[PDB]
Amino acid sequence: MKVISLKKDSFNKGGAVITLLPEDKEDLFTVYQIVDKDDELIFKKKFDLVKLKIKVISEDFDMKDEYLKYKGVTVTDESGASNVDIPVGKYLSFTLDYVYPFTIIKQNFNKFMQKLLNEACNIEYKSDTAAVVLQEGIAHVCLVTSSSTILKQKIEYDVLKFDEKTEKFYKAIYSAMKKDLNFDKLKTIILCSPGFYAKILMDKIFQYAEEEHNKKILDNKGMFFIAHCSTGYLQGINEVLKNPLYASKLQDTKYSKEIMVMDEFLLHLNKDDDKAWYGEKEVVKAAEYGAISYLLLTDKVLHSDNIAQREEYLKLMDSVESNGGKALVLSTLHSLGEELDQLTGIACILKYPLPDLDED
Repeated sequence: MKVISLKKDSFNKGGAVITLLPEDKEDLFTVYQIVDKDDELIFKKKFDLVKLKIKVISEDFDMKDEYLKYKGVTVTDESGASNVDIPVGKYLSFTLDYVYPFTIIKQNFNKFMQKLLNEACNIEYKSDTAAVVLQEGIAHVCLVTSSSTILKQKIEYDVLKFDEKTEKFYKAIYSAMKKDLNFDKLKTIILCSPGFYAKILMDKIFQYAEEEHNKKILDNKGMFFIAHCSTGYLQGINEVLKNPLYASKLQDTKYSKEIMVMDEFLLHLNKDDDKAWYGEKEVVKAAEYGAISYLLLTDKVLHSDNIAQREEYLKLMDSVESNGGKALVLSTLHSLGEELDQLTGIACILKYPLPDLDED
């Protein structure tokens, strides 16, 4: 994502004018979480490219197809900056492309949407993925984009045997990781190699973490994924990424924390624990007692038509976290989010049982 400019208001806290350029399919999903019914879009269409402007009435979104089309009606522009000689009220659609920026004009831009919009501009963390590709005597610490990979540091210098040389290797590779990698932003870390190196590196990183009591790693073994590839050079990473035997596992690391929380949530729910609830009413109540350890929301529910509800939900996240809980957003592009959606899109795990939250 590229943001060209972004102007907010004085008198209207939700007001913004955003000019941006989506660059890949993930950007299409970001955009989708921002544009609301009744926002206006100014865009270029070739049907010579002219500037047109519509008020959004509905949309057509399909992740599979890299497809996002906004449908609305032309509005008047006495500016002459767009919709020149085109009549007010005309039906018009805008299918996003990766070539020309367009402009969103919104009244209800919120702090959550801005985060999303920003995270989508961060070019090396957009996909939350690092990798270390190893061979003997050479390891590359990397960040992975959806098109490239970024060499972030190079390290160089029977295989299962202890050596003074190889010990300084791994210890180096591991320090070049906590130095070059924001473990607080990453959800996947591929360790891959020919032979045993990736696995040895994995074991080492974990020795070292236990030693330093480094808890940002230890508390997150879920993000690590060891894989095989032919060589210790950058091409290896792409082998892993393109390899179908690693597809499900690649996803399971990225949603590792979500898999846990959902497991834990279903655990309580399937056990009449009173420590798990779903429904706006139940969760709103729960929050009132400061009892929520996990707040669960779908991304769908946070950019709904219901601005009151979506702001309630947004505060609810501030509330729960300020009270010592965690809040997470479940991708509705995947089964966990789909699942939560079936339970109204909002749910919670409580710190301690609370009965009759559904009773009035």
